Amino acid sequence: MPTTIEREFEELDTQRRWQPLYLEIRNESHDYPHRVAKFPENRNRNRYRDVSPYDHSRVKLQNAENDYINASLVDIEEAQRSYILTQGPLPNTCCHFWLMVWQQKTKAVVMLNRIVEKESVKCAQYWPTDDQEMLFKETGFSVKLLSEDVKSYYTVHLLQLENINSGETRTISHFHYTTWPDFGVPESPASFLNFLFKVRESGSLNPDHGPAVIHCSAGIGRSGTFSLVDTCLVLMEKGDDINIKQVLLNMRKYRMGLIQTPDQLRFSYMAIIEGAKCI
Ligand SMILES: CC1(C)C[C@@H](Nc2cccc(-c3sc(C(=O)O)c(OCC(=O)O)c3Cl)c2)CCN1S(=O)(=O)Cc1cccc(NC(=O)CN2CCC(c3ccc4c(c3)oc(=O)n4[C@@H]3CCC(=O)NC3=O)CC2)c1
Ligand code: NA
Repeated sequence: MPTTIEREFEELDTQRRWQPLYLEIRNESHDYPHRVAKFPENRNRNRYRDVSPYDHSRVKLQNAENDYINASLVDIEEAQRSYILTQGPLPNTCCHFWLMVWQQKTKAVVMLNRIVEKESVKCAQYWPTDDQEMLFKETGFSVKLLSEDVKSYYTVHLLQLENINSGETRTISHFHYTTWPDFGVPESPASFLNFLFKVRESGSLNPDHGPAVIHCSAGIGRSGTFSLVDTCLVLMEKGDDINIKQVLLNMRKYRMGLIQTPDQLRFSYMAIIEGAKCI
């Protein structure tokens, strides 16, 4: 017998109402202060003028004269899973990015974009593609590529993150989804879910390590799609009955504009329906 979400999907797909449902979510989303993002000193720390962390959820860089990074802590209590969503780092904010990864005790970075997409640069090359050490002098960190695992539609890089100021080093799993087009969707729910399950298997979404860092270019479209599916499946695994629109609206209180297109919203539902079948 069809589930509630399955029946919802069927009616939206047969009446072609994804586009109206998406606009309803934009209309029902709540705006919050995001004033720090607008300080003149933070102008060069934002990739997109219209995409800003909220002041009540932004990740703060500790012990820094300027604590600002365009990154949001998304903390759904019912899920007992918190994530950081951030933009693709700029050349001048790669140093802040790794500082945040260190301070947050992050174990996994999930990167959903390619560096160059639709004839523009979406993200700085913030990790070594070769054996040379990548140095971030502004915050005192160095990154080395230890190993790579190239799969058919994604690559996992094992990165060694060195805090030069404390001597300590940590291994970071860098999960690079290389087949997710900008403003588009993954090739299939199955391939998306296989990737999500591999991120989960690394234990890097558990409450024992720090929050995983998810990013694309703006940190809201593909990153929001990936987060909505992961959060809804986590809530479904706990046995609580969810409404996808309400979960997305709740997640939008932590970071504005999660899910950029009706097709992305549609894909979320599809992946959640397929994920529920595994559960
Ligand atoms: C963030 C943005 C800006 C991002 C933009 N996209 C975008 C931009 C830039 C780059 C990119 C890129 S570039 C890129 C790449 O790769 O290149 C990417 O990546 C791609 C990939 O990855 O695929 C991406 Cl992505 C994309 C899309 C849009 N949003 S947005 O939608 O979120 C904005 C937003 C934010 C927050 C919230 C809301 N919505 C509301 O506020 C609705 N309001 C709610 C209250 C309601 C009310 C008001 C008074 C009322 C009332 C109800 O009730 C009452 O009583 N009252 C009063 C009370 C007082 C009184 O006395 N009487 C009354 O009646 C009205 C409606 C909207
Ligand atoms: Na599938």
